[PDB]
Amino acid sequence: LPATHELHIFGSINGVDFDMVGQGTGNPNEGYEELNLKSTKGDLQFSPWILVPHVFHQYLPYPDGMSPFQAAMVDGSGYQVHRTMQFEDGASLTVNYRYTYEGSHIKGEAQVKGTGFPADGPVMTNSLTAVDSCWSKKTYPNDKTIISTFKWSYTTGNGERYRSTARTTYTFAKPMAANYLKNQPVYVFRKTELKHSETELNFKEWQKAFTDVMGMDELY
Amino acid sequence: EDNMASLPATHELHIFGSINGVDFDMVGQGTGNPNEGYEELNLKSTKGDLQFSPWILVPHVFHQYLPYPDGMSPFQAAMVDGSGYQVHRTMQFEDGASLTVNYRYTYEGSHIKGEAQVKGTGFPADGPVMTNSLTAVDSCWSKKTYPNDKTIISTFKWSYTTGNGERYRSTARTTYTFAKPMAANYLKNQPVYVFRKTELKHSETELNFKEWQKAFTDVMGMDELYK
Repeated sequence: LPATHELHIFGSINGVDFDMVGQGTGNPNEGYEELNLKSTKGDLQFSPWILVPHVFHQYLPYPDGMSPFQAAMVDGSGYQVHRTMQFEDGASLTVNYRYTYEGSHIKGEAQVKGTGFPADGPVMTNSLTAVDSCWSKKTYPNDKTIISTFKWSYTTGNGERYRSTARTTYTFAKPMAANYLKNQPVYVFRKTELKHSETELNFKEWQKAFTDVMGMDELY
Repeated sequence: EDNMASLPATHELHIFGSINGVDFDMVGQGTGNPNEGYEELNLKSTKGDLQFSPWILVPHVFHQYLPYPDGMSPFQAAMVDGSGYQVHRTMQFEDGASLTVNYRYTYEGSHIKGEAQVKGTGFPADGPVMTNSLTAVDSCWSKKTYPNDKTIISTFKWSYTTGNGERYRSTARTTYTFAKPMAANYLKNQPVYVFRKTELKHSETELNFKEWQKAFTDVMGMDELYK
């Protein structure tokens, strides 16, 4: 179970290179995590909001014990993550995650590639103001894979929603225990907070999983 | 087990009052699914164009539609018994504005008639409420406690989005007064967390409202997550 983490998040938005590193803590019994990120290449020339929710499900417990994300970390086996975001304006963003566990400390490597953002849109003009809390639906297509789907929205400087759909594929090196497979789908609620400058992000995230729940399809 | 399939599934609302002395009055018919926590409502002004943000009437525009994980909510139990409950909600805004809503219900058979008396005061004259420049609301959790056998107190943090993409924040407290004491399975099982999503399509004289709600019991780390 983890207490501390660090993130190296890097890549390009519309070919604009960015690199950010920082340290964080959390409570893996309550699904809380905190992160400070600093630009290693000066002022971000795009909305810092575009890095949310991408800026550690090792912090997410399940109702009656560890999440499969936690079980895989404790075992040492671990998991890789591929997220694809498809935006209402035709823009696309991909994030690849690689983790190492230097003790009870998680080291995150997040490779991001974003293309097709309109030059005068709110992402490239840094005019996004907020994000909404979000439900995700987690299914186990096989005993090695978790696919998470959610609908994501940013608020723009004009008070409109800037919408995207997301699919996250979790690939475990080692199968998930049998007693995870009997409980699907799994619905997770997440709230995030971001305080930011041009070079620094202060991120918080609260998350909670719900298992044998009826009438959650339209609601999520 | 409770006869959930038989619960009333039609309602009407008469919502009226004033916002900074701007009088309004709307009447409309709705339907829903009390087994799945879904309700729909159409409202039409009886006094022409609303001269403030229709968003200010959300979430105020029927917890008779809300089931509990193992049966009737107390709201539905009180309706089925016939004793019923009354509602008082206070919204306190970041700019010092305040809004109160008093609800009274009567059950004309399977049909719920709600009367919602609204008084909003203290809104800045050139703010987004009085100038009709609010654009949206967020989905919201509420926490319900039972301070005594005839009372439910619900608290939540509410936010509107403004024309500038900022949050216009309020804190809310809703007190439910039951004419008859609530059953044992309610009082021993607290607090209750309710997640709600709303949809609003509106003109200056007509609102089309939708709400989805789901109650959760015996949940652990909800203290900060629900806010």
